Amino acid sequence: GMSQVQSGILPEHCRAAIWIEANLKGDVNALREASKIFVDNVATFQAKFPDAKLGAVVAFGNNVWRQLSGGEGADELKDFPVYGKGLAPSTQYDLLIHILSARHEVNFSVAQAALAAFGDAIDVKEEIHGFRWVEERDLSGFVDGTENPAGEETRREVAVIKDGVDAGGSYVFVQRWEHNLKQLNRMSVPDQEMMIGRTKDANEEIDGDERPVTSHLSRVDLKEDGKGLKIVRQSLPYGTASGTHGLYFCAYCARLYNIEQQLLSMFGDTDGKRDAMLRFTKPVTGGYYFAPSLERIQALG
Ligand code: HEM
Ligand SMILES: [Mg+2]
Repeated sequence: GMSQVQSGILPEHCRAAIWIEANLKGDVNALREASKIFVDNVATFQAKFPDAKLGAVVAFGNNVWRQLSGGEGADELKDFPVYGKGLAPSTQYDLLIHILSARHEVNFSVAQAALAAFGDAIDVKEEIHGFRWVEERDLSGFVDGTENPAGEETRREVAVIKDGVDAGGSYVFVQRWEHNLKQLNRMSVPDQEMMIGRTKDANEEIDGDERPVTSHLSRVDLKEDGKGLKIVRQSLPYGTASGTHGLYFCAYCARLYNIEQQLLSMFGDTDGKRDAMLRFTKPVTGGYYFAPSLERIQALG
């Protein structure tokens, strides 16, 4: 008489992921059977590829989740708003599929299964293939993940709703960034470090009173009476070397509040200052989704 978290929220150090963002084309009913088939497929792939350490998440946007849940729970869920009067654009869709594992080839089979399950009920808007880069660095050359919640216990505390109707569920935020590495390269390494808030090569934190308030760490390392507003990031680099490339940002949190506070900070809504990373990269998509517990996907009918 308890809830099980979907398999894709908690895994750490996965080398590869696939994110699919889509709109509902017909009657929302279509999503009930599809979602059950999809989590069943995931169980099948986990049985066939035990060494892939595969996980997946199916999450819903505000409008369709409100219909599927009958308005019960997910109290913080809302369409992704524009932040910074447009600095952060909004591309709220109806369905998010997040697949992550040690094997891209398995992720790809799982993605085809997802598409077969939902079929023509969805309009695919974005399909991004994430890959861990050398030393777990973002394409900018800075390590991404150092202060991310570590271990199943702490990641559950941060990401998974603890009781009531939503127990086992989580709020998800996705935002695709397009890096301009030419612009980044014009910056001296010390200027880059002051932009991030950590040294580039050795990845040492720069003290808060040494770095500008516009540094990334000064914008997102937030505390409320000493209590950090933590989130579980699953972001990964993506793209081609000669084409579009950047970071596919993805975060999970028991409370949408922690994510929103960091976005208001980054995009200038809190103190009128904005994140220094906007000097070389920009966000081009944005959405908020609710990841129900596995058993709630099983009580969809
Ligand atoms: C281009 C997009 C982004 C890049 C390249 C980026 C890069 C980084 C880097 C290099 C770090 C330091 C290492 C680490 O602790 O993980 C970091 C930390 C962090 N980022 Fe970002 N980030 C991006 C977007 C975002 C967004 C949109 C959010 C939240 C809405 C976010 C939240 C965080 C948090 C919470 C930390 C940990 C800070 C701490 O407690 O020290 N990041 N990011
Ligand atoms: Mg800190």
